[PDB]
Amino acid sequence: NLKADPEELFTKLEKIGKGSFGEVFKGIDNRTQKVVAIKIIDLEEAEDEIEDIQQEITVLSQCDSPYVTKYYGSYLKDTKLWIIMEYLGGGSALDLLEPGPLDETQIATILREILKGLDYLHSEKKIHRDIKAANVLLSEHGEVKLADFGVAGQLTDTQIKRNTFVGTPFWMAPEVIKQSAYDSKADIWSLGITAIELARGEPPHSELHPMKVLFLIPKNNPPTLEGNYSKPLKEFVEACLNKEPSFRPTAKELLKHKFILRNAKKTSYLTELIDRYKRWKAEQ
Ligand SMILES: COc1cc(Nc2c(C#N)cnc3cc(OCCCN4CCN(C)CC4)c(OC)cc23)c(Cl)cc1Cl
Repeated sequence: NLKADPEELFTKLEKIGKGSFGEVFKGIDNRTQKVVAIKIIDLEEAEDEIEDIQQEITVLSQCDSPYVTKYYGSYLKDTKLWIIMEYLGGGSALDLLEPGPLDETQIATILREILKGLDYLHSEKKIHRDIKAANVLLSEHGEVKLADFGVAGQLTDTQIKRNTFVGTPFWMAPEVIKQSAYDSKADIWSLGITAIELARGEPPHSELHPMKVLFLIPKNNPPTLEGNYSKPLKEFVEACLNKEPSFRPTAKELLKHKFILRNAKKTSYLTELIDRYKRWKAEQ
């Protein structure tokens, strides 16, 4: 279902990010003048990565949610692949953390929107597998969406569990590290680590080497949120960070958690965080 001739429909503007698979560019939909994000992958400097690229695009093309980065299409241009997504100008939740701490209203608001994305994803039998603040993107007006489906997985009727070692070590669930059969409950663990990350600025063990973390997480007791935080926020985290995945709540259940219900407000209030980052970055 790939398409061709991207530059007929889109204008490529300036570079805004890179991994080393390919680079991400700002761009324009010349049919609407909406701004988009364009990822270009030289299909040559990657080889093993080709199958993971194909899976990512598949997952993206099948998602239709206001809580998941909208996918425009994938375009072939000679040796290059262009992946076109909506542009989100507010930066990531991680960016928003850089100038300083969040309050519990902002934390609950962000967590609630992530939970709506996870509920959508999990209802579609998809697992994100790399939930973390850096993969939570915001519009300039504070809309919050899940991004970066580079390791997302799909459950089917013949495959009701996954086994693959993927994720970012600090955020990974213990059953994923063990490469046991796991499912969407793994995203709920990662969400718990993410809530600590939103609260503390960093996930547990963040000063350790990622490889060391891979043996610590299955053995150690689960992280808890320590410090002067509300009881419901601490219990939200604790609920998520159960070593036994069937004891973790679903995303749907967490949307009704006391911490969420008591503290989450309108996403438009998150523009304050967006302004704060812009001010912070400018004077950097
Ligand atoms: C296209 O394909 C993909 C793109 C992405 N990533 C992004 C998506 C998406 N989706 C959307 N929006 C993004 C916006 C970004 O920048 C907003 C920052 C505001 N300004 C930038 C310019 N400066 C000078 C002023 C401040 C951004 O930066 C790296 C990455 C974004 C992912 Cl994660 C996966 C795939 Cl496949």
